Amino acid sequence: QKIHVGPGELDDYYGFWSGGHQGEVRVLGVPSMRELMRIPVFNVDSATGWGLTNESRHIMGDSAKFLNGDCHHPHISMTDGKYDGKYLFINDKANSRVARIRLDIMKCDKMITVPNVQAIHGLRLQKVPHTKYVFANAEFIIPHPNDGKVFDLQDENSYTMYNAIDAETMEMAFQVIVDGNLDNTDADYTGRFAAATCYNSEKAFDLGGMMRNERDWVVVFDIHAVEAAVKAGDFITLGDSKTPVLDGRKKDGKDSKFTRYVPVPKNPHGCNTSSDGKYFIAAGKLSPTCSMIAIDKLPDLFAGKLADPRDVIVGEPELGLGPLHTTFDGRGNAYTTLFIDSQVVKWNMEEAVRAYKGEKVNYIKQKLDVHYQPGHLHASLCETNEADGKWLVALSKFSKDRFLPVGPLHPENDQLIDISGDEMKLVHDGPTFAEPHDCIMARRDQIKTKKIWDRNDPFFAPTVEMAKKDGINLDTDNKVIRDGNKVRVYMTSMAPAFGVQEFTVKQGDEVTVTITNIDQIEDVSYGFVVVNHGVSMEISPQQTSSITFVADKPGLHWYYCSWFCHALHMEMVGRMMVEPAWSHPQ
Amino acid sequence: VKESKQKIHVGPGELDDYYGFWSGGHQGEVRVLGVPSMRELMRIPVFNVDSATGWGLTNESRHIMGDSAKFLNGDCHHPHISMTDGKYDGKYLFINDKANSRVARIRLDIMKCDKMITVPNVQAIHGLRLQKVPHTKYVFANAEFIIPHPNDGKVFDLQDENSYTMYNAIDAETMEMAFQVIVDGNLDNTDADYTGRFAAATCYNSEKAFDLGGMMRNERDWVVVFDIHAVEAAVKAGDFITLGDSKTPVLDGRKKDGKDSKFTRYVPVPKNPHGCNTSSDGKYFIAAGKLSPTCSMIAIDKLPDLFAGKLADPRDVIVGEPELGLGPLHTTFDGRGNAYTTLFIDSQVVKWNMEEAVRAYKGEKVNYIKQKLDVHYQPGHLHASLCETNEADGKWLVALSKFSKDRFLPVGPLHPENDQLIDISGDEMKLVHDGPTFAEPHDCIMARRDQIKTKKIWDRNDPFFAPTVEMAKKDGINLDTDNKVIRDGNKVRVYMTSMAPAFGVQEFTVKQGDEVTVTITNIDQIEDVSYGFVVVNHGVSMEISPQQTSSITFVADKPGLHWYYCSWFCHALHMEMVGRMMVEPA
Ligand code: CUZ
Ligand code: CUZ
Ligand code: CUA
Ligand code: CUA
Ligand SMILES: [Ca+2]
Ligand SMILES: [Ca+2]
Ligand SMILES: [Cl-]
Ligand SMILES: [Cl-]
Ligand SMILES: [Cl-]
Ligand SMILES: [K+]
Ligand SMILES: [K+]
Ligand code: NA
Ligand code: NA
Repeated sequence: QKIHVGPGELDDYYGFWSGGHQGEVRVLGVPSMRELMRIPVFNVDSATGWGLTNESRHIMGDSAKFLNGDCHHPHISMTDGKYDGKYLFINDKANSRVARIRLDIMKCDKMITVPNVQAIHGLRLQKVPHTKYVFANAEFIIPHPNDGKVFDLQDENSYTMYNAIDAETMEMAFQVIVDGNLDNTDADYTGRFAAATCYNSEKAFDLGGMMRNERDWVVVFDIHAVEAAVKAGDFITLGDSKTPVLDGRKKDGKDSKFTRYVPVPKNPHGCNTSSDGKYFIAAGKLSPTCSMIAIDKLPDLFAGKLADPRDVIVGEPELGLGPLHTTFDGRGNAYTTLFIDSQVVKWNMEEAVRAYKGEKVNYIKQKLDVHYQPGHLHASLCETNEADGKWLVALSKFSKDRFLPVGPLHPENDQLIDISGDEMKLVHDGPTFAEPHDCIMARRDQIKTKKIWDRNDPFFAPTVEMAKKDGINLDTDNKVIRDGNKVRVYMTSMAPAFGVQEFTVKQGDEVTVTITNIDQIEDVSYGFVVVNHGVSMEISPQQTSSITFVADKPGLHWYYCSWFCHALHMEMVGRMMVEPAWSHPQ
Repeated sequence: VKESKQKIHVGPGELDDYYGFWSGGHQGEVRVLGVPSMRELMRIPVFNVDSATGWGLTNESRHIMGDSAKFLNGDCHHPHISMTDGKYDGKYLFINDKANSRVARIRLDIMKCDKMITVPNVQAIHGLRLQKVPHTKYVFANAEFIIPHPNDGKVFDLQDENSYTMYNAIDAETMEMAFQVIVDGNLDNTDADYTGRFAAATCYNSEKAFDLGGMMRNERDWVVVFDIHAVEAAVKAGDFITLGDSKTPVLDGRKKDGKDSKFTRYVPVPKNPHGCNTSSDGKYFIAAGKLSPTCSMIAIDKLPDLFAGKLADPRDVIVGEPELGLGPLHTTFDGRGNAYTTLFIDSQVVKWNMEEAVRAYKGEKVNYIKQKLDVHYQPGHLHASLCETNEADGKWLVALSKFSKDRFLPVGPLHPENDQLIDISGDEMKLVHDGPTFAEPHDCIMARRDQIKTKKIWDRNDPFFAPTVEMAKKDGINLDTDNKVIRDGNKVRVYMTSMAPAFGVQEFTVKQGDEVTVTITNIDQIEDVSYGFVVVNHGVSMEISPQQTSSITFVADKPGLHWYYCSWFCHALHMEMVGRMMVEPA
């Protein structure tokens, strides 16, 4: 298996890295591990103008006021248990959002603030029959309502909820109140069941209390029961949100019909569905084990045919210190990160199941040292029934001496490991910024991207509607529209000239500049920057972009094209002239 | 015969040989790479807002940024490392912001931006380079765009006698303005000699036009040479004016009715010249011809005669004008007597011998061109290791090309730049690595591993957060031990230590509308154990590395219980390293 990609060779897989608390998504080439693109999501990107342009702020909605995010879990939409390459979704733990990236244009095209929750952490996608729902965990217990009258996590109205977002429309589908809290989550290969780990069964706020119980649980959701109750109208709503809310809590030891709670030690973390669909596998973290939930025993569990919820556990292998996450090679082996032991341990799932029944068998196959303290890990296509067992990425949290010193703040170390053979082989150390937690890989042939924007793309359709209200045809017009103290400039662009090279406004006017790149040549992107006004954005071929700013400074103010586009790039400029307020009324 | 056969692979547990400091381009940051692996080791926020570390949100960063903290964007091009005696001394990195007219300084011991200045009375800081000898006393910065003085909206004519741009000198150590020199025309790139007396800058708009054709009209623009000693003499003697409300000494470097200033000479050079590069032997300022398929070589040792009036014609300091190819933009040096120039149109790097080009200029029939190497595609800057020092070592060359086209996996309409590593250690340039990068780094700079010395943990007296230490002192707080909430009207100042896995203050209560400052001191002494702080749904995020104090201010505008958490995976109990802010209503 080739590990080095030379000049003119292409990578075999795409990798989509979370940006961690930096807030973007990063597109890597695998196995070269080089970053091919950055996709801004919750960060403000000076380069493309994401967070500054009207198109991006419209997508972000009211949350456009935040300049930060904290993202952990990117996942690719699926059809029948295989990636279909349409969308990537990812969480924001810092401001409680889910974002959708359209994989044809590699941009964030939708974003939602999950109502009535704090901190979206775990996120995974329904597999079968396709990604109808995005499942998302709200991690922190809060009062409901959270109006500052009650603060006690022990109140009967303090809780967190499990969230289902409609993948296609990116609106809330439903929420399920749970006991405890929620950490990570995954879904089965039938569409009936999802599952989530919980570490705060104690509903405590301090360290000791959160560690009190020897077992917390994996909570299992019967999605068929939730849907049926939603169609029957058997639900409530919270606050101002119309989102159907179902109660998945136990009431006096009686299970709800939407959930079952399977006791699992201890403050368990990762929750990973095996690629053969047999198991939800929960990483024990404080317990040196993983717990294997047999998915084909879940119907019986939900029909009362099992005396004890532990009866769906068919394995609990002892692996090592600090198990956090598990992935799959498609050959019947599972790979689990041991954070404290700083290793990846490869183990055979059916043999672990044998050992649970007593048939003493050594299910552990290999322990590979990693550098150092691994969190998530990801084997190529591991979330699909096409898991190909070629590559494994272990994403470690301390790099220490593995890279040149760069000051007190160190990079992370995401290590590429060959798993095509029987022995795991460490091949490459990839330093990364801001702590990617998880990543997802896809074959090169599973992703199909556009090289030119479509002119009706919804990303900027609101801007086209604006232009229409002004009588503008964006493909041809270079016009300055005046409207009271608003000025709407529309121009085309074709290197090395802006279609409008100067315009005049009044001091204090609110200026919107809308630019359509009418070039057809791939890779010929233009930019637009207004000097000393904090204005910057990208316009790629056939895209329309716009940005609004206040002309608060009189005098002559240059704008220029930021994207090197032509030998005469330095000369693709224009001038905004701002007439002073003392020469205009008031 | 010596062949180019340097190793390019840096396997797990091996370390790179050189640091690379990349401009972040339109994205606004500085990036630290390892060479020859070309992996990004660290991101240093400068003009961007970084969600991960909180640069742009924290009080320490907004203090350094000053009033320009209101801007969320920057546009970088030219990173340069301070020198002593014509060799890198590893103290500081400087870089420009073309979008909002700033210069920033990065301290290479902590790899943080520690000072920032908005250059007064100019628009668009583009070209930037450092004094070399006797050390980097001055940062030289080009303001690209001609503007009226005053720019108060009375006069817009760029042909007005008070419309001009200025060459800028910043005190490298204080990061205060040293002086400004008014020039004719505009300014593109700049470099400095090896004595400290001279600096030079290309100018592409000798015609002071606003339109593309207008600024290409002159057969020749020029490189303007500055007699820095003479400027210093005038400043020391008080022979200067000031502009507007800036106390910066302003000297007039324009021609006056054909009469030369004492501070400048204009050397005619074809045509819209771009790069301005000092050869590592100190003999030449080399201007890349852009529209002219040439470079022009100015003999620095003829400049004293030029300013003394001994030379008949300013063209007499031109000692070579080799013809290289279409679209010369920039030049670098191997320390062996060869120059290497990017050919933007021909899409090549051309290697040529400077002394042979000088002899050809006299009429000798000698081919100074050694090799043309195809690059992919349209190169702008290029950089050979240690090229800006008298230690130029002739080992590595990076060419930073603006169109990557098919050299990487497609990632949608926006493509990465292609920064290509080229082995120049031998007689033949050899292309060895294609490096995709985001947002158009324009230029980069390499330093030997042993030229950079970094801190492993913060010093408690570090100037970076000295203002915060001063605030704490006013509140009577010992930041190394104290965990306290100070109430001051509707202001609340929380001070806490932190030690994984617990915040030193795990809950506090405020009134709705209070302005909350949270100051956190990481008292861990273990390298790499960084902590974070995020307030859920409040747009609040920051890094606290070992022995650092960081602080951030936000208004508690939402009643209820609001969780905060450590964003930096730091401990097996990371998930449980949390606290609660309780906000009382009404
Ligand atoms: Cu957010 S947690 Cu193991 Cu996923 Cu990193
Ligand atoms: Cu700003 S220009 Cu050839 Cu330096 Cu990139
Ligand atoms: Cu348009 Cu560069
Ligand atoms: Cu503190 Cu993770
Ligand atoms: Ca627990
Ligand atoms: Ca010109
Ligand atoms: Cl997981
Ligand atoms: Cl240059
Ligand atoms: Cl040579
Ligand atoms: K880390
Ligand atoms: K580009
Ligand atoms: Na939305
Ligand atoms: Na300053």
